[PDB]
Amino acid sequence: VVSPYDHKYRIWEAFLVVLVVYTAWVSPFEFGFLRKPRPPLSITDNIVNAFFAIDIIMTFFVGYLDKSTYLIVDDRKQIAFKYLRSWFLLDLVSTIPSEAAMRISSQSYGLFNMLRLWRLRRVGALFARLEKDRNFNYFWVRCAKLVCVTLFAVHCAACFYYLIAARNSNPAKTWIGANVANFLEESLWMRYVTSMYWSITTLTTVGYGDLHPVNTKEMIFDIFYMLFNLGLTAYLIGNMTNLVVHGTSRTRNFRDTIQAASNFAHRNHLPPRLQDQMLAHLCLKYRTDSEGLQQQETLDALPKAIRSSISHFLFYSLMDKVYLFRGVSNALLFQLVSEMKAEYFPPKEDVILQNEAPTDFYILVNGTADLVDVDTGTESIVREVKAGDIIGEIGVLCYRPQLFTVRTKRLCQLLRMNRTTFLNIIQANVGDGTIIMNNLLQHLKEMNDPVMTNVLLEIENM
Amino acid sequence: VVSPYDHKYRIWEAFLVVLVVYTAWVSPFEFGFLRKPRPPLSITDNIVNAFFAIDIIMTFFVGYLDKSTYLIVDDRKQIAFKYLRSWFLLDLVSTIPSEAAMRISSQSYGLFNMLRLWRLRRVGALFARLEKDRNFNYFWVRCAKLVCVTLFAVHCAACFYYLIAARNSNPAKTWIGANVANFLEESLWMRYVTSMYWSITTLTTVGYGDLHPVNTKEMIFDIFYMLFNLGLTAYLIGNMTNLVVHGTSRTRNFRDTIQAASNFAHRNHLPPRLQDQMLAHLCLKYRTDSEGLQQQETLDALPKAIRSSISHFLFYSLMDKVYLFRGVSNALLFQLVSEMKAEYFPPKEDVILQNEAPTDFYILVNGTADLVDVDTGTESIVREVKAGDIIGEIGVLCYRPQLFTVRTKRLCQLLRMNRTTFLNIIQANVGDGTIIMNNLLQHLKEMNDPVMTNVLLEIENM
Amino acid sequence: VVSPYDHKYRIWEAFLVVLVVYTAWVSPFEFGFLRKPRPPLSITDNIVNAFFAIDIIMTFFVGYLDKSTYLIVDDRKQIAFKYLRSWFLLDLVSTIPSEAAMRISSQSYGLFNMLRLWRLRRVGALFARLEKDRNFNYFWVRCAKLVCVTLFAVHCAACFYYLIAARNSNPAKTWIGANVANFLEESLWMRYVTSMYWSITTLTTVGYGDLHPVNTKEMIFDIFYMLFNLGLTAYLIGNMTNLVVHGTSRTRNFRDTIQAASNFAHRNHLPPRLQDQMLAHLCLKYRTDSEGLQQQETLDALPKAIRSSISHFLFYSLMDKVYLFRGVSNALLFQLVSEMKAEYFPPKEDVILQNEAPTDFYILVNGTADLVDVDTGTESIVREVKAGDIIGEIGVLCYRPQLFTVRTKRLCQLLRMNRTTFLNIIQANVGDGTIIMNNLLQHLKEMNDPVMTNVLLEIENM
Amino acid sequence: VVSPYDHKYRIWEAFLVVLVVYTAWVSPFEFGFLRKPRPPLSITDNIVNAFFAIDIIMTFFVGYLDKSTYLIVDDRKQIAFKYLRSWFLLDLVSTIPSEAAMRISSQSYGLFNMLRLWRLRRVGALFARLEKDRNFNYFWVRCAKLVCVTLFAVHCAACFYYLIAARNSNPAKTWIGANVANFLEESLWMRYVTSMYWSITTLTTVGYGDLHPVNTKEMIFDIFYMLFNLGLTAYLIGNMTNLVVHGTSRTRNFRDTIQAASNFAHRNHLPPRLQDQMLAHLCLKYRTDSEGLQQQETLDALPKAIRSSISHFLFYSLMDKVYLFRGVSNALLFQLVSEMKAEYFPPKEDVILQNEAPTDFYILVNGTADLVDVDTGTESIVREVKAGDIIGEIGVLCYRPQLFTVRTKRLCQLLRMNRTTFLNIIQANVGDGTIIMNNLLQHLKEMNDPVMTNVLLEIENM
Repeated sequence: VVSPYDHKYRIWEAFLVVLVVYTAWVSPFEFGFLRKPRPPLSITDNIVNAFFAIDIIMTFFVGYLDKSTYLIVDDRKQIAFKYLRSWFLLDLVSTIPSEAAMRISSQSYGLFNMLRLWRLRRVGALFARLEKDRNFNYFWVRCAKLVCVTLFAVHCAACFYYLIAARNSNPAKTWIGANVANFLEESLWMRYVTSMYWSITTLTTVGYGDLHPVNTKEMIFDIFYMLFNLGLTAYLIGNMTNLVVHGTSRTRNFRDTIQAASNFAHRNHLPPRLQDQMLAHLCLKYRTDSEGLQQQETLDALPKAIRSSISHFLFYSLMDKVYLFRGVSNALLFQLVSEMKAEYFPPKEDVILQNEAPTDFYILVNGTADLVDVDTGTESIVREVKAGDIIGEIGVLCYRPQLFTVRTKRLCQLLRMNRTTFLNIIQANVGDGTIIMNNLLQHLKEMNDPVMTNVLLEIENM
Repeated sequence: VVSPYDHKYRIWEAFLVVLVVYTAWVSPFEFGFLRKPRPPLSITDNIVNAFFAIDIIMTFFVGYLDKSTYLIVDDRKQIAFKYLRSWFLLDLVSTIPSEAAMRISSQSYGLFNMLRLWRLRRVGALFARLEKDRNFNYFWVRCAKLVCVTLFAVHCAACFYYLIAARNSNPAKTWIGANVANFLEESLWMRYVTSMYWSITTLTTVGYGDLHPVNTKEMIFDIFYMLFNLGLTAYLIGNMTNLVVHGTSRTRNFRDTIQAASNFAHRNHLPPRLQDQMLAHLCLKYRTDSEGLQQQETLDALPKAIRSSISHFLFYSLMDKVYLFRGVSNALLFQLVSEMKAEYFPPKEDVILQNEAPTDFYILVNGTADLVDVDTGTESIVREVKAGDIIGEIGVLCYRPQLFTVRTKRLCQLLRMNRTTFLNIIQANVGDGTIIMNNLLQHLKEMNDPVMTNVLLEIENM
Repeated sequence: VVSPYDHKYRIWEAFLVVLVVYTAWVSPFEFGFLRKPRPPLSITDNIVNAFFAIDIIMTFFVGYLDKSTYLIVDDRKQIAFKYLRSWFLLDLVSTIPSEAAMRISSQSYGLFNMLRLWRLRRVGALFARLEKDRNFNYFWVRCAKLVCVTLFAVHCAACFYYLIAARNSNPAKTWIGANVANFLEESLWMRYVTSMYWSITTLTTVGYGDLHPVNTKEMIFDIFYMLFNLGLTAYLIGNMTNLVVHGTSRTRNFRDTIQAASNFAHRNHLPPRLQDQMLAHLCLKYRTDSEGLQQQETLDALPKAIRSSISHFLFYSLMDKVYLFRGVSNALLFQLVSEMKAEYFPPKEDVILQNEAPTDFYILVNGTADLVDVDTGTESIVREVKAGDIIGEIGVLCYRPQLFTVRTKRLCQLLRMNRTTFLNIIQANVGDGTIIMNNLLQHLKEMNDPVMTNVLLEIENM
Repeated sequence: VVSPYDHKYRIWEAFLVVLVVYTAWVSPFEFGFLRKPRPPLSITDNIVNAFFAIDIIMTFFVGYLDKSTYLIVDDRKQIAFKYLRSWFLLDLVSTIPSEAAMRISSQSYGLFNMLRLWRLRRVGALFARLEKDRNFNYFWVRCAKLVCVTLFAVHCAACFYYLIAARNSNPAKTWIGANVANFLEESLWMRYVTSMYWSITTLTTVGYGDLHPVNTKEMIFDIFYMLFNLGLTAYLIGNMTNLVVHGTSRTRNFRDTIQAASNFAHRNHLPPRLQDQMLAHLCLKYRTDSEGLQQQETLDALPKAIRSSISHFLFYSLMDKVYLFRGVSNALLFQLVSEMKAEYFPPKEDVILQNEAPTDFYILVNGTADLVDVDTGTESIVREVKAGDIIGEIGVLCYRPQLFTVRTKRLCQLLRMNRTTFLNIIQANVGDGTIIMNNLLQHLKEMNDPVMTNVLLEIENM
């Protein structure tokens, strides 16, 4: 019994697609270039016939994945009936050797050799898989699919066109017979290289003009091949345009955003400190790829029982190490952890201005900042904060404008919390506002500062 | 009076467009290769003209979808006024046979045969109709339109360039007279194949170099035809590029989403159960085409009197089979059914965590989940729920944090109901939360558990 | 002062761009094909120089629309300062006749004739203006710009390459002397046609291979011209791709929406009346181009002082001619008019379901609809409403759920008013709720209906 | 220690990329066209190798910007470990002169010279830098990168194909020996020009047909080179298409908006004053490039501690120069300044209608507007307001419909302020509402709208 997702089974898959690439080269070559068996190739041909014999002896069962349950179905019957519904005679007769066919019909040599190209469904499913896969980048996958179909079309056309040249009385006034007088006397590698040269030169529309059609059957095949090439080249340029437009869109929108904001700052004559705070923020929003750019861009599309657990993994020790949440509850901790906004901040940037409306408070993870107070125009720092300290809580828990300006003097990470979101959580778990006010004003009674807020809040209650 | 949207009438339209394809090949061929009528085509010309005369009779009773009413005007007068004011004269004069034209003037055979190309308006209307259809895929419709206009332009150019070769004294020092010494003695099929070969080799810009202009009239025509081909080839690449970019947008955005989120999970070093819950949800959000991905993309655009009846069709027996809604009303059932959000979930995923904020409850359709409680790290299941049961209703009807973690274990389907949305509904039908509390607390006393929720319930009531 | 936006002045501009097209042909032809003045062109050159001297006089009194005021500046000095600082010297030296140039030196004929290509700034400004216009579609504007730059590049390269063939001792063993040895005896039109034929054949990359370079200077020019052609062809395909991708996007997204919703309805097995109600609404949302589709899509971006007066112009007679607003106010009329949502509806579609939540009510503009009441599965129509009547108000002015079901039976236009939006307006102009209730309960006892609310709300009032 | 962001060091970078452009031309030319050392290039080779040896010495002490801190590491050890672990061996071996190679082996001259192309990492990093830079436009950066890779690939193929021509017995029956009889007896410049002509003619797919392959090794190289040119040509067209679609998107969406609004206004038969108010506003919403269009397009994405200071810089003198804010507070001024939405208005446009809902009020920055009042259909101005004065405050501070209609008459700039946003600020700073009412009614009593405003307004108050 063999199930998928098996590392003994994917070896078998990759070995089969290598044999498919073998057949993709060989079957047109036998169709267009060979009448006789020529055992220097035909021995290897019968050998890979034996490989496909042991292949079809092995292939009778493997489990699959059904939809609407997404479970693995392996039950030792229906596992071979389903596989023998569709193509069993095809790859069955695909293994009959050429000696058998010449014993049957000694004119359908290459005609029966051509039949083996059902095997290319493996390559099709492989490319569908790799597009569905997330390990290999989309660029090289689409590029490889294009080069495979291009080389296959070139090879098939060179084989068919040499077939048209050979299967003709009067070898002169054929397309190879027009300039090369005696090509049946020259080698097989030479004739294949000349036919592939013709096919490449025709497909890419270079067309030097040696090796051109002379009679009518060559003209008809060349008309349909050039219509095919026109469609194929349009398909290639379309895929390459898609592939470039996807690949350079993020940098494009980033540059347009930067250009618009810097153009705004110049026509309004902003101070340059404000100007490069703007550009520092808008630059750091970009190159935090999969830290803070993809964070709010992908965590939004999660069903909120997942990103609550993501927030519980990344930030839960930090909410046990802040003074305002000492012994409040355990339900309140998970709920406050579940609704933070982890944000980055480049160095030398104010994150709370003085006399703001009270709306947010922040909790550091890393980096440092300074509390900056102004008196009559001179900026004086007050107190540097450390990674793990809450800032902005004075006035948000109250209803007062903010007291100090907070400038991140290094690269930092803060956790924003909106005020009405903070209150709507602590309107629930009633009686826990008491412990929040208690471990606030027992922290405000500390620090030995000239407490004007402490005397104002006690009258503010009653 | 024949109506449109009719199965007897569409067959007549399709037979007409088959005759239009006939005329599109034959008329440039007559203009380029023929002087006589040559009755082996004149008979078929008069047959096709007879069918077009039958259709120009038949069109006097066929209704039309008029705008501003979107009804069908079918009244045997003003249904001919619209026809005679639009294009009656041109498909009148397209129907006239050519023996009358040679009876008038023995010069205007080809110039009158070229006038039958007014019939291509049917092809244009057909392609517009097929692009407006939802049955035939847009890809091959655009591909068919491009190949038809390409083949028609190649055919017209081949016939015109052969005409420039023909109506010229000294057949030598023409383009076919340059290499083929005696082309007037060789057959008509040979000359048509050679002109198609020239026109293809020029349009695809292969240009082998034989069959080139040698005098000035051929150079002028070839200049204008190469300019037309430049515009046409750019048009084909533009259409194929559009057709590729629209075809591979969904897979592209899905892959970018998966890449960004898996890139997020690696830098933050999440536990792998969390990591493949994330990837399982983001994968299942894709391949629910026309069940869940198209659901909240198309239902939101509907004017809410439609999606309410869609929700009434799919999920109305289910809300009669839950304990919490027994005999409340019939108005409340329709209102709650109207505002459920059906969502899919891959197996092995938490959908409600323990100690969450009480915001949602869910109703199964299919699949099962498990209530999971943690005490000291060890997590045991409590009560597996069945398809058709409600989870999360405790604490939403109350105001308490959630009690158990709900982990799915099959491909489930849940119906989310928001809390404030739920309370805004039961304020209407006021006095019918009495039955809700009644069949809650009577249900809470059915199973054996701590019924301390009834203790906090009654002190909260009175 | 001659103003812009002037019909006496635009005709002068159009005549000037006709003269610029003349110069763009003639100046490279004189540079490459001529040495003498040759009066059949010299007369016309001096005429065109006279017209450009007339315009370089006329440009001293013509107003300009400056920025930061968007007002026409007309001052007769500083209207010449702006002109002299911009391009007065270059179109001065473009205007000088060439007989003075041969008076200076008998070598600088063509090199001075090429300097007249400064006049193409008029063409550039013209194409910028026509892109900023809304009367000429963007498609053919971009197409005309592309064919102009392409024809001009072809023409200049043909002239330069004939010049390289001409200015050469041993005229044989040049590119034109390779096949036509006596090319200096054959006509000027013939040599211009063969040069244009070469130049088209190189630019399209057809490249027949006759008329190819034979010495080193021709090879160097041909390398640079083919690099230019590579860039130019990529530019042309890029413009045509932009022009196709924009032009086929609305139909594309409409088709994708139809495909997704019809796919959704199939796998959920909805009843077909529901299914074609969905398709009728989704179709009618599309083909109301600039009636209802562009209405919500463009009125949203307006600053709400404009669309209020748009709503006031379209629908103000209707709110006077409805019974519920008889003698209410005039401020409340303007405010309710300003916040309606005019919406179209296809025939055979329910717009309000029975037992809905009371959220909206509607007012007909045109079209007809029917009330539908059901009790035991039988749909009985109650009362057809006429174009200009309000439906849905019984329950929104009250708080009860809806009482009937309204199916549109023609192409209708309704005006939606949301309930919470309706109540926020009637708080202002207080006391007008009394007259709304008054002409509501006065309206219940109008037809002497078997009422079941007329006493049920007067007990709520009294 | 040397730092980046330094003008002594960037000049060294530019001089190195000049020497890289030198080596990119010279190394394939030596590989293809030279066997000898030939001191007229060998001297310059040793000079350029000396400069790269100076740079590989100099690079041990130059600071780098590490991630996760965005600071400059400068420590004189581990700043060399990073350099030794990245690419030290490759630009070591690129520096070695070729006389050492001919001391080793007198056949490995060009085979060693081709290894000097490791220096192109300088060019690649330069293009990455210039795309990330915001001073040079993205258009010509991508265009220059494309022409550099195109000319380099052409140059390499020309050198390799001449190498296949040269290293061959029987110089006749090569590709250059086919038409040129004795190419070894002709100049070096001639052979380089002919090889470059072949390589351009093959890459652009013109392909005249002279200079075509005649033996098998040339056919194999030409097959791989035409496949490469197919890939590169699709890549160039894709890049130019990306570049054009991004370059003309703003004008495209603007034109589509203008088209939809003008088409809406025509099918609904609006009065033309309303119609060109619509088009005036929608035009002005475009050509405020980085004044009003990019203003709310970029300030929205800012973390609101930045744009609060932007609003504080641009608009803070104005809030001290308005009568309603005389001595109110100092925190309230910063909060009100922080939440103003500045807009532009084209001339002759109503910005507030009479009998609107009281929702907004506006403060002029620059420009003049008028007040328009209707009596029975005749409208005239009442009072012109000048830049710096507030309009619409009467009735927003109250709860009354508006009193006048405010029409602009120049390019104006107003500051919108929402009513509920205004009240949610003045609920904070309590007691400052008293001074707002006080300096309103002292302004209302002074400004003689004669009696009925001050009297009826005080009836609401007391």
